[PDB]
Amino acid sequence: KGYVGDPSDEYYMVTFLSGIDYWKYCFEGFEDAAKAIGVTAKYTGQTDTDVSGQVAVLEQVIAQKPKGIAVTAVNSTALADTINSAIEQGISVVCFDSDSPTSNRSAYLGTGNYAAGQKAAEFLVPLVNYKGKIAVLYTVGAENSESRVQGFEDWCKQNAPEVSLVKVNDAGDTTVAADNLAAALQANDDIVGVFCVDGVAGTAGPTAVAESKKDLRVLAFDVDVTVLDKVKSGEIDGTVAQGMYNMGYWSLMMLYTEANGLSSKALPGNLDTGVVIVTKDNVDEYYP
Repeated sequence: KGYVGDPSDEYYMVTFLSGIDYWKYCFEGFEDAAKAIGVTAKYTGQTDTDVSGQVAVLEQVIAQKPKGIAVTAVNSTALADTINSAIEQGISVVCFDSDSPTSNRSAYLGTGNYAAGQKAAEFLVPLVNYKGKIAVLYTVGAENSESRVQGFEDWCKQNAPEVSLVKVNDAGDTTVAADNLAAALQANDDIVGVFCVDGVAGTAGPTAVAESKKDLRVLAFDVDVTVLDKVKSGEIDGTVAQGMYNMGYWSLMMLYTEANGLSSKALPGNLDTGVVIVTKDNVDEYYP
């Protein structure tokens, strides 16, 4: 038995908010991984963010007895126990997008958030010519947001010494975010750029900049249709797209390799699927 697989070996991509466009980019790689090893790729998940619901839908995925599940967990600790029972009954499970690291999953395939911040700084800082202040709008307390800010700030400290940052909390709310960004622009007249780290920031960010009536360089995150339209119209300069296709593509490679055993050692633990800066040159490639 090599990589020529059987369409009878079922492999699930278990998600939350199954209907949103984000998972379409991921499953397109998951169902492209299965386009050559030729195994069965199914796409299921809970339609909402409910933790109780996600535990229930993966128990039914486990009930269908698959050789391997690529699952993104709603929480870092909620799917802890339900995924261990799966492994105890001969199921190979990796995690993509959102990881359950305290679990016994074999590998994680997702964005290196610290590295993602460095790449975002590699693009935004030259736009402001390596000088001035850059406002960073992020959710204080969110692990990935803090890692993106740290990578951003660290890149600036090593490569753009004349650049300083002002940290602005969005508090996971668009109304509070736009207010905090408005006050930041009022107190700091040397602000030349705005990095929107999360979704909430990608919404209240441009609004507080437009009301400011200041011409600043804005970089958002992810590929929401609202953000993509701002990139095409020229309201913002770009957005950071996660390697969603890579998350689905390489998840089945590790899952199948573990399912049968075509590698003598355990799989690599972490794959950084990277980020791509979406500008006017490539924004058409990311529209749903």
